[PDB]
Amino acid sequence: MHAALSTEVVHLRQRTEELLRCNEQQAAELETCKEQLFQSNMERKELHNTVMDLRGNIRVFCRIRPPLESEENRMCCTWTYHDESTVELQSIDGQQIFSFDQVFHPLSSQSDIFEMVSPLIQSALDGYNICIFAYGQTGSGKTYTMDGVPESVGVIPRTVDLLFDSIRGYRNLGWEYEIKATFLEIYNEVLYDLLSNEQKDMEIRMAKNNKNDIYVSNITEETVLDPNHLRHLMHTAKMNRERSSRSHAVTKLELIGRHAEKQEISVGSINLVDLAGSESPINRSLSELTNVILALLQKQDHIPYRNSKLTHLLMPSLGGNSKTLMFINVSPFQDCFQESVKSLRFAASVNSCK
Amino acid sequence: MHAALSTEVVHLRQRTEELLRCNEQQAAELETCKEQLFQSNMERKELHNTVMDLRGNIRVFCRIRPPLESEENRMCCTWTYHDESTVELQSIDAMGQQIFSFDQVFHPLSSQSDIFEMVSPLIQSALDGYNICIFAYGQTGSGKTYTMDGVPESVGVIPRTVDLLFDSIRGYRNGWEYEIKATFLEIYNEVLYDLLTEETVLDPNHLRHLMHTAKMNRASSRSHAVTKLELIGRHSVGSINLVDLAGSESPNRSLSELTNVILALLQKPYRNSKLTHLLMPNSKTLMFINVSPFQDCFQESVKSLRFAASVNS
Ligand SMILES: Nc1ncnc2c1ncn2[C@@H]1O[C@H](COP(=O)(O)OP(=O)(O)O)[C@@H](O)[C@H]1O
Ligand SMILES: Nc1ncnc2c1ncn2[C@@H]1O[C@H](COP(=O)(O)OP(=O)(O)O)[C@@H](O)[C@H]1O
Ligand SMILES: [Mg+2]
Ligand SMILES: [Mg+2]
Repeated sequence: MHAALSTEVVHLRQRTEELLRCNEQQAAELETCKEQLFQSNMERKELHNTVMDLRGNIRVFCRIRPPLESEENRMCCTWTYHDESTVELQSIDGQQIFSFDQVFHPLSSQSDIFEMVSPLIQSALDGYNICIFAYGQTGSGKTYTMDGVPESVGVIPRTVDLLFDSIRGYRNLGWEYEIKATFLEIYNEVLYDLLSNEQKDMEIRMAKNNKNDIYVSNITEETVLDPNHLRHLMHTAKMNRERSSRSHAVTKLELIGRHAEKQEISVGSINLVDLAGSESPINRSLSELTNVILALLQKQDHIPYRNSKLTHLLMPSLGGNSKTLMFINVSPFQDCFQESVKSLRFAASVNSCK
Repeated sequence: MHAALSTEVVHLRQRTEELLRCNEQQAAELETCKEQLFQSNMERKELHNTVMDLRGNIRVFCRIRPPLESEENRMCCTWTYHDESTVELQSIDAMGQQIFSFDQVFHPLSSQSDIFEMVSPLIQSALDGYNICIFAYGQTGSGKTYTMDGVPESVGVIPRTVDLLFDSIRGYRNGWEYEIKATFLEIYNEVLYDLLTEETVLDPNHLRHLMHTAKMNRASSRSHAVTKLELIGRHSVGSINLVDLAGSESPNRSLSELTNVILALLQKPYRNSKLTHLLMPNSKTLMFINVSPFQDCFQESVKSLRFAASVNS
């Protein structure tokens, strides 16, 4: 029937028009709602950075680890908690008393450490560069603090979990993030790619599009596909890892946020560093690191970032906007007393610079 | 013909279903977008509270009122906003402070709800144990009373606190109970009048009554309406103080002395005033700066803003 179809047409043209009109309203609500979300996040980002700056752009923390079941009779020096931020030790045989942004004691969980770190993962997604360092003599807690242990995982694994949850969320704002992972060791001034097997030679060079950012030649830079992929690379890296005690390990995650609708990008790094041991027998990098950090604090003209591989590697995450956490790991025992004191005296130098 | 318009109906069945799916994805996107916007704005407000906590015990907000029903003919000065917290006004006829930074600047279209939203945080602090002073400053005509008390149709801050403040306490009685010594008083010329003599409260509606009492029982408007709300709790001593002040315009010694007194505190001198003693606040205080958008209130606004600025020092 022709009248049937003539009717269906006339009816579809009515419908088609009410939809076309409705879709134009939705679109126009979307456009402004899209605009107010972008701006609101811009504002949330700035309020966040301000809270980080008020707490301090570089912050030092202490963590005395528990004793080991193994040696239930290494004598521990006398530890005394003057407050939540101040700590003192005495040898068994002046006063050794040190202030920090926070002191973590032997029953502080991994979770508790991460609480100091998780806010900075956001700073990295907002486009800032972050350094988390673990410092102190061998035995003192560094590896346990950064990598940790399957039963109680450390900073790095927690960072990854938060990174994927956070990235999932960001899609709802139009941001498509991409992580670039790299793992490397540093020994006697030479870099080693822990994702490679071939022995190759890698130098640190100025970037393509920013003379202040850094570029490492001939390193494996993996674009993470999902957590499973990262999990694999993590595992792999641990595999290729008294040399280990004198090697610095740097895990780096470069967050690369593209917002196509607005054509803005947001790139921030995370630099997770299991430093080498602070014990007197590193000769170059570890000493230069400590100078570089202290110089930052004193607001000095020029800074010898290029006097060492490590300070060169981390240069774009040490000046200016970057934020920096430093976890001083310490062993409670008496035979570590003098070395523990050396460790803690960097805390003294740090806040000696105000 | 049968061929022709059978082609047509198919083509339209496509555009129809095609547009319906696109209407569908839009619908969803919008629902998502609004959720996220809500969520982003909440985090923003929580950070904004943190920032004000960590940097001092004294917040300053500025509210510009919209022109009144009966004032379409009135000439407005030019208002320029740079930030959520930065505002500038220029005279209409084309040296010194002309652009001011506060903790928040509220537009003429700011609801009584949005204003209170920013004070909410300080209320719960009082339960926690602190003394809160909420001042309203400005020239007569500006917004002090409207903002503080409000009007039966769109309630102000003083009432709104009550709502939240009970929402709070039912949460606390869940091994903690709270007594609420209330207080209401005015100040004309150094004279300590009443408005009811403190009266302990035991009900949500009980307030709204004596709240309604003092209101009508109150009054020209060149007098301070203080309103203590002392709170104690036993298993948390504290207070809330809410103040609508006398006009800030040209002659009120108490105000010029209120000013003097605050230069001292921020600078870490009383009570030369009467209000100043009464309010002896370890105490988070907030201040509203009400301002009129009109060109004949220009210099007076600049008086208020420049005063608000010095406060931020
Ligand atoms: N917070 C802690 N809780 C329990 N065990 C810890 C803690 N910190 C370190 N350890 C243990 O102490 C030892 C110290 O080595 P580790 O800190 O992992 O590397 P490094 O000694 O090079 O800093 C490890 O065997 C680890 O099991
Ligand atoms: N945000 C606002 N929205 C609408 N009207 C307002 C607003 N603020 C003040 N007004 C009106 O402007 C007038 C100014 O008086 P008001 O500010 O309430 O008392 P005071 O001048 O003592 O501060 C009132 O009539 C009030 O209703
Ligand atoms: Mg180690
Ligand atoms: Mg009034």
